[PDB]
Amino acid sequence: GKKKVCYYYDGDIGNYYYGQGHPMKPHRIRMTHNLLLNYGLYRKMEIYRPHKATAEEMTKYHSDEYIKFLRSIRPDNMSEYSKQMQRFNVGEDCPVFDGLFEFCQLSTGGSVAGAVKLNRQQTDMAVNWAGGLHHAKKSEASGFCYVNDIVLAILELLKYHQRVLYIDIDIHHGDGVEEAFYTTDRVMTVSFHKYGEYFPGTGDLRDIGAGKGKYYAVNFPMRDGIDDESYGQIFKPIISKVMEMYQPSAVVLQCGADSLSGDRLGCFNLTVKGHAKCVEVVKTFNLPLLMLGGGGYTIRNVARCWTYETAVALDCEIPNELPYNDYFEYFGPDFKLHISPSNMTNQNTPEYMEKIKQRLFENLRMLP
Ligand SMILES: CCC(O)(O)CCCCC[C@@H]1NC(=O)[C@H]2CC23CCN(CCCCCCCC[n+]2ccc4cc(ccc4c2O)-c2cnc1[nH]2)CC3
Ligand SMILES: [Ca+2]
Ligand SMILES: [Ca+2]
Ligand SMILES: [Zn+2]
Repeated sequence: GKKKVCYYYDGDIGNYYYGQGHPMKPHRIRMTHNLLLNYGLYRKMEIYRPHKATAEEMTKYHSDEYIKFLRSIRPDNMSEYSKQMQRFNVGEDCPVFDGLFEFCQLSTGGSVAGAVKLNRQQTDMAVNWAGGLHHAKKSEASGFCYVNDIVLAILELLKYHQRVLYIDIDIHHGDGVEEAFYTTDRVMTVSFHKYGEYFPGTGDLRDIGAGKGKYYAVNFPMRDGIDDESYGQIFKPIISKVMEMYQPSAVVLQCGADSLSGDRLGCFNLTVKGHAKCVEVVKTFNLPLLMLGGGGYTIRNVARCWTYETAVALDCEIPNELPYNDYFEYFGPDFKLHISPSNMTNQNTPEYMEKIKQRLFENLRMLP
C-alpha cells in the first residue's frame, strides 16, 4: 500500500557553486524542492534537514588523508596544495569551490541519515536528491563527486541488512559504488549506462565482480538514443530476476536524471515517465528503499524528474500543468511537468537489448 516517505533537504544546498561553465548545478536541488513544495507534496512527507556528516563518518570508507585534504582546501589556499590536488584528482571536473567540504557534508548527511531511518524501521522510503555521487573513490574525487555518500549509506544499511541491492539509472556507470563492493556478496551493484567513448570508461558487460563478489556486479551497457519502450522492456525483467535470485533486504536506487532526453551531457532519450517507471518497478517489491539523486545537467528537466519521482514514492497523482513557483520561467515555453522525447535514433536495436538481457540472465543463473 501507501508508504511512509522521509525526505532530506538543506535550504543552503542550492547556494554551492562549482564555477562558471561547470555543468554540475546544486541549484537544481532547490528548484526540485520548490516545485515539489508548490505541488503540495510537503503535506504527505516527513521533511528533515540532514546533519553535516563528520570527517569521521566519511572515513568509514574514505582515507583519512583524503578527507583531511577535503576539509582543508579552499580557493584562497589552493596554491599551497598543488601536489595533493593532483594526487586526489582535484581539477576541472572536480574543482575547489567555496564551501566544498560543507556541500559534501550535506550531500552525505542526507544519505546516511536516510539509511539510519530505514535501519530503525521508521520509514519505508528515504529520499535525498542531493546525494547519489557515485564516482567518488576511497582516496580520489572523480566526475564531479568528492565523497561517496552512496557507499557510506550502504555501509550503514549493512549494519542491519545482510544483503543490499544497489541500482543505478544515471547515464554514467556507477564505478565508485561498484569498485567499493566489487569483492563482496553483501552488496549487488546493477548499473544501466551508456558504454563506449564515454566517461568513466568502465561498466563493460564482462565486469561481473571478483572473488566472493563474482556474479554480484551487473552492468548493462547501452548506446545512444535509448527510449522509454526499450528501457522499460529490460529494466523490469532484470530487476525482477535480481530480486528473485539475490533476495535483498534493502535497496538503494540512484536516480541520475542525465539519462533523460535533452540532457546537456547525456545522449539518451527517456521521458520523465520512462525514468520514473524505474522507481515504480523498484517500489513494487515493498523493500526498505533509499532514493538518491545523481547527474542531470538540463536543470528544468532534473526538477521535473525528481518532483515526479517524489510523487511516485508518495503514490500521489499530480497534474501536468505546473503550479506557479519561484523558478516558473525556467519551465517555458510549455510550463508542463512531462517532457517529449526527441527524434534521435535509438542505436539500441530490439535484438541488441534482448541479447544483452540474455547474457545478464546467464550470469544471474550463477548465483546460489
Ligand atoms: C553526478 C554523477 C554523474 O552524472 O555521473 C557525473 C558525470 C561526470 C562526467 C565527467 C566527465 N569527465 C570527462 O570526460 C573527463 C575526460 C575529461 C577531462 C576534463 N574535461 C574538463 C574540461 C573543462 C574545461 C573548461 C573548464 C571550466 C568549465 N567546465 C568545467 C568542467 C566541465 C566538465 C565537463 C564538461 C564541461 C565542463 C566545463 O565547461 C564534463 C563532461 N563530461 C565530463 N566532464 C572534460 C573531459
Ligand atoms: Ca548507471
Ligand atoms: Ca558486489
Ligand atoms: Zn551522470
